[PDB]
Amino acid sequence: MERAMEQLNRLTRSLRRARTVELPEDNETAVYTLMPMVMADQHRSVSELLSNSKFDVNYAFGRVKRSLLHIAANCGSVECLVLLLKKGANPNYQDISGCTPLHLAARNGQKKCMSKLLEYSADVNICNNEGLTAIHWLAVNGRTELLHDLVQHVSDVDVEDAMGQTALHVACQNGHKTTVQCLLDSGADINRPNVSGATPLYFACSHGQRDTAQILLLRGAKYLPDKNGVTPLDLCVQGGYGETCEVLIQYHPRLFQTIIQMTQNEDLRENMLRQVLEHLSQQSESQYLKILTSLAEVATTNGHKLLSLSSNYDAQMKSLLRIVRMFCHVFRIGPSKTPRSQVFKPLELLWHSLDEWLVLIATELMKNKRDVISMTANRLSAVIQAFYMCCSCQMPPGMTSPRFIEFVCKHDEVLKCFVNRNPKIIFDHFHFLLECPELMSRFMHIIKAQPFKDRCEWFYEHLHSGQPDSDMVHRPVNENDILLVHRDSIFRSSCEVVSKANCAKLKQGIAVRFHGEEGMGQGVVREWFDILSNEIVNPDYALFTQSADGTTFQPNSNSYVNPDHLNYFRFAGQILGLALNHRQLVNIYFTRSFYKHILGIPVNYQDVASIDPEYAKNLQWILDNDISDLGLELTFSVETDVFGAMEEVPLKPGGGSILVTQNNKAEYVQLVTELRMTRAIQPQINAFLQGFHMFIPPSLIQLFDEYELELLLSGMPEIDVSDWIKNTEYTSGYEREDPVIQWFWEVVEDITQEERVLLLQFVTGSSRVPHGGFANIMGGSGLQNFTIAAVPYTPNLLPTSSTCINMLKLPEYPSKEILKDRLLVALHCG
Amino acid sequence: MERAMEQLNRLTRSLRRARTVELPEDNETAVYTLMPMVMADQHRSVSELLSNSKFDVNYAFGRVKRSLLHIAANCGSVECLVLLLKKGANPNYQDISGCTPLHLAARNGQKKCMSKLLEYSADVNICNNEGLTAIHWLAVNGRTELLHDLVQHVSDVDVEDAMGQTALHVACQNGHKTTVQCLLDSGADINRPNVSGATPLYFACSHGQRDTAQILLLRGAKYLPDKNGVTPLDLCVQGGYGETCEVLIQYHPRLFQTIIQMTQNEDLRENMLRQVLEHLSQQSESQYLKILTSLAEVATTNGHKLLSLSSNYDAQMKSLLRIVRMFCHVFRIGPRSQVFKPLELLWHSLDEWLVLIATELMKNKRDVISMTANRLSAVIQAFYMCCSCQMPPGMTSPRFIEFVCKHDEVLKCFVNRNPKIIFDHFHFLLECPELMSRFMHIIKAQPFKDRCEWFYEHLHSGQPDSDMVHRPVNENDILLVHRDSIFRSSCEVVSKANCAKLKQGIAVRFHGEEGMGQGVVREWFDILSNEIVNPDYALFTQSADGTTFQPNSNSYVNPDHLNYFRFAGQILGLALNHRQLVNIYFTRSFYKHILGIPVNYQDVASIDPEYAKNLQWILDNDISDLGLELTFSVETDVFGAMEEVPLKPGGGSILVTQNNKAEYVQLVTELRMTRAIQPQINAFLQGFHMFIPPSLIQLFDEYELELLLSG
Repeated sequence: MERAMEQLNRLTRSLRRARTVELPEDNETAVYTLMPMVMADQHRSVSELLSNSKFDVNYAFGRVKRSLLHIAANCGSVECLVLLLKKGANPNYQDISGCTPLHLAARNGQKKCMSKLLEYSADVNICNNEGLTAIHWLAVNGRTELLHDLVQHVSDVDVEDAMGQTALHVACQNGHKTTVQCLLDSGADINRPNVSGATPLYFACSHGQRDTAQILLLRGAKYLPDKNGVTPLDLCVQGGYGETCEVLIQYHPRLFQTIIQMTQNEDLRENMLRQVLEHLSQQSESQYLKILTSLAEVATTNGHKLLSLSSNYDAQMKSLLRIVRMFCHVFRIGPSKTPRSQVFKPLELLWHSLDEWLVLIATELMKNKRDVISMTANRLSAVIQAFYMCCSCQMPPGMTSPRFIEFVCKHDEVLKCFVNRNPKIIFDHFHFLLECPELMSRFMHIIKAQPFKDRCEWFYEHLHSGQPDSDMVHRPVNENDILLVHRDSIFRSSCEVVSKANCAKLKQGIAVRFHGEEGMGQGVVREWFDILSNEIVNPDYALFTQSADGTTFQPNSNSYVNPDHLNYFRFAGQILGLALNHRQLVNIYFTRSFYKHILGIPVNYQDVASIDPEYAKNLQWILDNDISDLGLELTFSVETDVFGAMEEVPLKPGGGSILVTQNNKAEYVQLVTELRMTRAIQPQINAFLQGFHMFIPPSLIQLFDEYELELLLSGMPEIDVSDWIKNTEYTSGYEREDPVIQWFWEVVEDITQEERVLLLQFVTGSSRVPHGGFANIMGGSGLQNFTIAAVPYTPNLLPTSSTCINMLKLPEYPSKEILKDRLLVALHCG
Repeated sequence: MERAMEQLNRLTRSLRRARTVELPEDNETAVYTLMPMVMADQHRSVSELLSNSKFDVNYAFGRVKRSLLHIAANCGSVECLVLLLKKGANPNYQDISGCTPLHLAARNGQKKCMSKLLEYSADVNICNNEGLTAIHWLAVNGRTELLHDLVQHVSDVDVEDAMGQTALHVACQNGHKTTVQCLLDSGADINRPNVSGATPLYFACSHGQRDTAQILLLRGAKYLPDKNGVTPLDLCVQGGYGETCEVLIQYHPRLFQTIIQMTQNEDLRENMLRQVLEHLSQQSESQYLKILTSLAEVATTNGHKLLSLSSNYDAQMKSLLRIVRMFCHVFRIGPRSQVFKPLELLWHSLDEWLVLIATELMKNKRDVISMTANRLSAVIQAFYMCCSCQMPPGMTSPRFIEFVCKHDEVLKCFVNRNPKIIFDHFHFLLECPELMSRFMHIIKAQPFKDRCEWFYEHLHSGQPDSDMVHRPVNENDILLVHRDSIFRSSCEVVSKANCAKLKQGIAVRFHGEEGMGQGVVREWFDILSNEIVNPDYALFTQSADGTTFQPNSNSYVNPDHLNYFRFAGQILGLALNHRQLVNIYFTRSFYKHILGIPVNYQDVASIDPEYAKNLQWILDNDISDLGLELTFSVETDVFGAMEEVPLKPGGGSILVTQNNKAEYVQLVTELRMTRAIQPQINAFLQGFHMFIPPSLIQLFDEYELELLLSG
């Protein structure tokens, strides 16, 4: 009967069990209606479809040109592909890249899908566009069980892809233990080379698969390099895998003597070759001592090479610097007692070579003294440099080695020759000198033999050296870098933010923002320094007080009233250090005493005269004439009143009744002045210097003078000598027509700008510059310009000045040249 | 040499005592050399030096031309004060700023310094250039003991400075209760007026010191405004001090009424007024209902005039919405319901004949009408919060539903005139399912271009600190994603992020590059859309046409599918939030699911036309046309397993309803289209509607949302 009944029951079974009626024969529409029942492996639906269909099962569709079987492999379905294959499906179909349905099933790791798919006469040698066959895809995810049955149906396990890598190479790259074992026992070559002639271990060490390599070596792997001749261990240290090196070194003990001799190479990173031999050193104490031992003769034989002055040195000293820096570091990290002395026996032969090397050179040079000298000095200086680091590693840091100090002293004169030749060597080769104040003082006079502004850029270079990315430009200003302060309590607010901040980031960059202000810039920080300069001179905080000079300041003795005075002192030191770090000037001038305290050199009688000239005048008399014949009451002790309380201060414990004579009056004067200057401010200056030292190391700043340090803080103000002369009064013995002042005014004119400020510091100590000219100079809060007094001339008599009244006493001289040298040595004696 | 023996003795004793005795005749040298002893209070040393000196103790020095007596007073020394004053120092000397040593002693709060200065006949009325005496500094420092000692020697306790302040006012400014107690005990004026009319109560309300106000009211203070008529209560309410208000409530029983009847002012903030009201609400339950009663007549008398008269539109309804929103807030902050019932009747009765008025509009229906509707809409809108105050939230009471449904025609007429009246006055329809849908089709008649612009305006509305004009790129807002694993990295960073951070701004960065800009965001959303459409992640599948995609059915095809489905909703919500098009393209049934309306058979035809073709054919026929076979139970196959579902719950159908196929076809389509993808739809929508609430997003149909997202 007509198809009305036939379509009625087909739609009846459609509404009853989601059954089909008919399938269109057009390829693109037929396939694009048959995903959903294959999504869940609906075997009942697809079985009914095969009953009534004329659609080929080998169709290409989509951007990848997959077949129906590829959906089954991807989805993990099993029943649909069984009936799809029964329809006549080809399991050797390929996608755009040649993807066999075996590969897609392998991509998802479907054990069941590949089992029946292979059972239907599927070729196993089909490869993708990149040459990856079936087993290559299984090696990416490393399913060993699916490898086991597949390789049983695969003729050759050494099939190479387009890149030339077998299944073993990629399996070793992924570091799967069971997969590489299964491939090797299936008949694969353990030492199969690639297109680049690389053993499978070449890729193993590149990725640092320690356990995979260990089986390969234990199974009979052969140590061979690549076609370029580079050993796998060379890439293994260049891969940074210490554990893989440990396996190689124990399997091949000859590599131990081989790894230590490539340390001379420079291409490999120093910090990355650090990790490889630290790991072997810490494996055991026996390995710890031999690695320290092995590097000892390596340094010994490398040092012998440096004794050949005719050979190249730039690469040699870098290798010597590399080894010795690493040599002491391994000793510092410690083993995994007496073995420290045991390893010193490999070290003692190193010293015996080193001490012998220089003494024959040093004796040769001193005989010559009694430019090839320049290069020879540089070479041994690195030896002298290497002479220190392994000296400093003998004991924990904190002191200089006495054995180092003894031997340096006995050749100090020879060492004094090298610093005489080139002052630039004291920083990089004599960096240890900064750690030894005792030797620093002896070489201080040599360093001061060149009072140049070159030292200014030296100090900035030394401070910025060793800091990563040490550039003061193009630094992003992050939110965390910005410090918020409030102008109502700017002095206290600035203390809080810097206390909670990080020193390293503040040294690298500066970012301070005032509350309620959005306009940011470097000028704001400059104004922040300026207002801070005006805050420290404000007596409200009671931290600094005006001197008798009237323009300089000294620490306040009664600063203990403020509870946070110590916190303010360290805060002041921190901000001044940051200003010096970032090359920011300060418009505040301080007394000579403050600069002497922070520099560390002791003060003298002239310092007392800067604040109390009357008392120093009495002290000047006592130090000139004899005191034993006078029979005064000098008993090395004084009775004083401090803070309204009576106190007796004996200058010597138990020596408070010993009469002071001419011989011992030098220390009597020094002690009483030191006690009066420093006792009332000793904790205050100690808190200030440590606050300044948290950002400026004491060793680096020690190379300056009191006048040099003030000049850096005060910048380089201009001096108009012609204007200064024309508006300066002249009285007190010397007339305006007296040639002596003309000589003095000519001397200040013809000297260098560096000498001009030095003369100004010597006569007054202040770098003041009035607005609009040099008229209207304030002396002791009163109107007073610079004046010169007249005194009789005696041999070895130098002029002296008092800044309180801007007066200087100048001995009578008959010529300008006599006046100049007397003034020049006076500047040198400042 | 000159006086050898005399100078030798001087030399030895000077060094033995560690300091010099003789002092040079230079004034500048003399003052600086004397500093190290004056701050040290070395009375014996300065006495010895002064006996051997011929200087003047009244010499002026320093920036302010201060004296030696000034330095000692600044450091707090006492004994050195006596020696200087006994040697001829003038205690009444003042600096260039008018500062006498009395002020410095007052500044340092030294009892010994001021007592000895008074003993040496020092004037107590000395003032600086600003006309401020030492009493001002003592009051600032809060030295009650020093004030009592000084006031015993001060004739005029009520002295006024340049500003007109007195010790009573300045102490109140500092908030010292002990100082004002001594001043009040001294007999000073309690209602002293300032040049602007300020009183001690004027500063009491400005600072809101509860203890000081209580003491001031205890002593018998008077209530009066200033010269400008500013009531002291105005400063107290503008200072937000509920503690002082409650104290003044006890003293003045009329204060609570006055502040409540002054609530209609517009100069004071919204949350600022709520703070004082709740402070005086939680003091006691009797006061809690008392103020609730008091605000009840204010609300009903404010709506009574809005019922009757017409005035400035913005001024009137804003005042009503101002008071009613705070009236319900204080109730929500906290037998309470029973006492609220009569308070309900004050505005419910007022609303009752508003219902009578709205009934007259239907009689009128069966432009001054528009303006009456605006006033009526606001009070009807305000009546919702009144009904919301009757019960806990989360539900819509049938009371206003009954009133609105019976009076919907005039509401429909004005909504047609002004569709935007729904957004503000009918903002309450977002929680009433019965009323959103009935007004849903009415607002659908508006053009799409007008509707979308309104939606964007209210998408960004109601968000505090919502700035869309060059928001700074914060460190936290920066999201780092790797190019190779952009899908995984973006999901991870979004999981650890917050909705509020990405709601306003957005920042995307990649490793090895510093790419930033709107294009980076556009390509980030584009690459995510391209990675989700194709089945590479096995999360979406192609449709019949091949250019459209639908979600994968089986759950856990991808292990992290639930995370991605939530993640997909998150990113698409952000794309809509920032108002840019996306290249995503889903099926029509996909938009039906995200909207809410049931999926028709046409969407089913988009996957398998033959299955829907049979369903639509039988829908147009009878039960058994041409001998058709029908069943009341259906069967579906999942994962090769055979399962049966008897259509309607409780068993198969037993009676013929709507050709016995209408609802049956609807049931089989819905069950087949959503039961297999129900859990994944919920995960997607949850991530999508958390950025845009469903009420504010369901106002568009499928076609309107498609155009705005795709373009």
